[PDB]
Amino acid sequence: MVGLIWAQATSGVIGRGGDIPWRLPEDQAHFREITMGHTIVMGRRTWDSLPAKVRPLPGRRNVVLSRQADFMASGAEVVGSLEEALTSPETWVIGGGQVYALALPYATRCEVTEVDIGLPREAGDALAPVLDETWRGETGEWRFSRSGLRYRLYSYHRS
Ligand SMILES: NC(=O)c1ccc[n+]([C@@H]2O[C@H](COP(=O)([O-])OP(=O)(O)OC[C@H]3O[C@@H](n4cnc5c(N)ncnc54)[C@H](OP(=O)(O)O)[C@@H]3O)[C@@H](O)[C@H]2O)c1
Ligand SMILES: O=C(O)c1cccc(CN2CCCCC2)c1
Ligand SMILES: [Co+2]
Ligand SMILES: [Co+2]
Repeated sequence: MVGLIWAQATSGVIGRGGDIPWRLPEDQAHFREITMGHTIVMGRRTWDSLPAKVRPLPGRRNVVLSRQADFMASGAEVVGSLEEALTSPETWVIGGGQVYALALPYATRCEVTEVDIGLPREAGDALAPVLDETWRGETGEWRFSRSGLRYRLYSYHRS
């Protein structure tokens, strides 16, 4: 089971300036519950985006993808191809835009949070992958976050 997990604005934006341009604490709790115990795979920019206090993410096998042969990630395995990163019964690809694009052909599930903010796509933004017809989705109810934002969860699958 290779899965992808991300949160996006309706427009598809997931990242900007090395950060996520919103906060949604219920989504972090959801992210932790889905990924905990498993292997997590991330691009080097996403690893750099985690504050040192939170990296590696606890209780998970952290794997970082870089083309730098000598890249060091204290607390994580570093691999040179996505295919080398995928492990064991369950791996979650946790970002960012480049690594989601690379991992989608190997993915069976996507767990997606849609954040209802009118955040327009800007040049240089990291974007979520677009899911074609092979994906089947189940739509959750809209909810309101402690942060003030409206959001809903999608669970996508394919066989
Ligand atoms: N759910 C979310 O909303 C969410 C989740 C995670 C991240 N983000 C955001 O996403 C943004 C970062 O996404 P990104 O797309 O800019 O960078 P990224 O995908 O996180 O990492 C990009 C890096 O991965 C490595 N890489 C890419 N293709 C590779 C390949 N084929 N083989 C080996 N290594 C490869 C390179 O690292 P080297 O340059 O070291 O070779 C490349 O610079 C940030 O803003 C972050 O906050 C959002
Ligand atoms: O699971 C956790 O414990 C945790 C800790 C810090 C942040 C997050 C949310 N995500 C994680 C991967 C993309 C960047 C932001 C989760
Ligand atoms: Co699990
Ligand atoms: Co299945």
